[PDB]
Amino acid sequence: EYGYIVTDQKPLSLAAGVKLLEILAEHVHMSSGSFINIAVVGPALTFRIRHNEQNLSLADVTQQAGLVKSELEAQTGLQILQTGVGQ
Amino acid sequence: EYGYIVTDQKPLSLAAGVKLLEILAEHVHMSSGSFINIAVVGPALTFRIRSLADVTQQAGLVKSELEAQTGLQILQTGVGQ
Ligand SMILES: [Ca+2]
Repeated sequence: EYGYIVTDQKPLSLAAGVKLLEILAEHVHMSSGSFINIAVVGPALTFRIRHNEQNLSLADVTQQAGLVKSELEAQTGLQILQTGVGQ
Repeated sequence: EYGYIVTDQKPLSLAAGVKLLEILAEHVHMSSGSFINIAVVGPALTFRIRSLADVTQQAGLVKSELEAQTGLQILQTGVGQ
């Protein structure tokens, strides 16, 4: 399974993708280094989550991504169209 | 915002989409009639609730039961805007 954030930017740049991860990491009080298996695919950012001191799960962080979508958008200029978990 | 489940079905039948919701409702302990704004579009089921995060998390928790009971594969579960 992987977490994902779909944007309105196709192709999404890898640098922009990891800016989203930085903002998300700040919000959930995790190091952004705990986002692993990262790739951008089309308009989407995909990732997994490493064992972390917060015991944050993939489900936790993607839910939070949806919750703080406005902040992600405000700081990057992207629109966040979908957040979720895939296989 | 809306919830969605992307399946491997091309396209997903309305009957199968609602069967997913029926099973999901039982797991979250609400009436399936509380799922509203329902549509199937391509391989995806979309819906709202009369939280979305709660139900999509639940859909991950019981993904194997959803797949086994409906005969399809769940490729993505999430919330859209
Ligand atoms: Ca902190």
